[PDB]
Amino acid sequence: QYSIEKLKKEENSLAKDYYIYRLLEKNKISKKDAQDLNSHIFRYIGKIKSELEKIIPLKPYINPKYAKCYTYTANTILDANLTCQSVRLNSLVFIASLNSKDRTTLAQTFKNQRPDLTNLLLAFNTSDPMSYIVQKEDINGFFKLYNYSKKYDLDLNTSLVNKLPNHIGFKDFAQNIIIKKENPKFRHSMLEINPENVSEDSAFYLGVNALTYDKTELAYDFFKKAAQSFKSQSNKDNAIFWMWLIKNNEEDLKTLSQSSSLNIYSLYAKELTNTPFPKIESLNPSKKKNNFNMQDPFAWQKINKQIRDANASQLDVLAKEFDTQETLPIYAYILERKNNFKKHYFIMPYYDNIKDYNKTRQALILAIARQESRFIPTAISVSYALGMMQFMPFLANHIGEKELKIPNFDQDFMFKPEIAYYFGNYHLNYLESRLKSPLFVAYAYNGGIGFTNRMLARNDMFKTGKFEPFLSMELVPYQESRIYGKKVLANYIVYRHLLNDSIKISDIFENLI
Ligand SMILES: CC(=O)N[C@H]1[C@H](OCC2CCCCC2)O[C@H](CO)[C@@H](O)[C@@H]1O
Repeated sequence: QYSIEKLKKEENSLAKDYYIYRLLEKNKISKKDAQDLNSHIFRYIGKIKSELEKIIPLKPYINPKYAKCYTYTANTILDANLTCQSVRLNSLVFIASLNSKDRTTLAQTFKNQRPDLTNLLLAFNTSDPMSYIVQKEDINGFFKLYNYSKKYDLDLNTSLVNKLPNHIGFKDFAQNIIIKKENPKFRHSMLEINPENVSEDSAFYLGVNALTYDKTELAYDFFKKAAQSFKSQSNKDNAIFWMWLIKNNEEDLKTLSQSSSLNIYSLYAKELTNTPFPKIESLNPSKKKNNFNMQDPFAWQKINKQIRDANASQLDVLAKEFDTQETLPIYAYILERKNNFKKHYFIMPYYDNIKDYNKTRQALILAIARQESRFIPTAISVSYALGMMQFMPFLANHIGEKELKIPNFDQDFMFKPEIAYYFGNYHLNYLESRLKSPLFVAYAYNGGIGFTNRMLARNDMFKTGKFEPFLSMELVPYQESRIYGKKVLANYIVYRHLLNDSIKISDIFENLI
């Protein structure tokens, strides 16, 4: 392990953050060491921030110009100058805390220059502030009230709902209420949004919404708008798939089957149309090694930064340098970026560690590793998940110390491919025995078996239905897990093919119900 003095000589990065966090959790950072430390942290968010702040709280930060404004309370705000009054009224909790006479007084004060404040002040003098704001069609006010409390729910007329998409908050609002199945009056109201007024993710979610109310023509129009506006080919393909499922225009399915993006929708479309499986690149570097240490986390952070900041030309230089067997994962990483994501790379590094598992199991391991890390042995996430299989430290230690009782086990063993694959196999055994489907296993790998069990216990998820199991896959309540399952499923199909153990993606979908 590295001392704080030695870590401080390394460039700021997630690897440095991780090792600082490890010192903090073992209580090895003194109050004196902690003084300058926030400048040594690459991403000052989450657990590392909570741990540091148990040693040195931050008071910060009130803009010096407005300090005096925060000396007032609800009881004294009428004594404050007008600038101070308007600053404090940015907070709806503050407004809620005022007495109603003062809300009336302030509403008058601000009616000319800040009618937004007037509307909220008067709204909070009623028993339903959302109703008052909705009657005023105050869009900024609507989103402030929603951020204040998700519990307000009301029917919204055609005029109002068509104004909501213009606000930056709309996409997260729509996603949240549709995926969580909350705010049913808002959800029902959003059936009347004109597809002309939305695009991209918003349009797509409104399609999903329309499907849940069996408004299939409205759903098609939303999905079509999404297909026309999405920036990424994978997302476009997802929208075209829905267009096809709803109306069965064979030109939509043909377009999907010819996609340059390899995803579950384009794979399924190819299978339905007897189109050949997409071309998978074959990487076999003849040079065996270079000088790069694939077990050094700091060396990876450095080369990753270079790769991500490299111009079209510099990528070609790095490609040649890492064109070795030993650095195959880095090579494929560079090529994927270098070819602007048009070629399909599905490598199988450190294969000797999995070759004795059955092919179906190999494919699942490889599918997870590809998405988790692109097979970078010293990969570290923002939550400090570790290695190719991106184990969280808690689970790594449980398996390594309690279950397998590996002598001198340290969580950093997860950076060794033999360990990552072995632990991955071990955990995948647990999950698969309970869940069976590789899609459900993927959801549980990323999101936990608890979340997955709760989702599968619901009456409305992964049961029989007109648009199942595809609709259920759009309604997986955690965005990261929803996305992850789709990507790992695609990878799984590809690796099964590469290992001469092909399965039809249609069989996967049948077994989800
Ligand atoms: C290294 C890293 O941050 N990996 C994360 C991963 O990042 C995306 C990877 C895609 C390939 C290139 C490396 C990052 O997202 C997963 C969820 O989808 C996480 O579980 C995983 O920890």
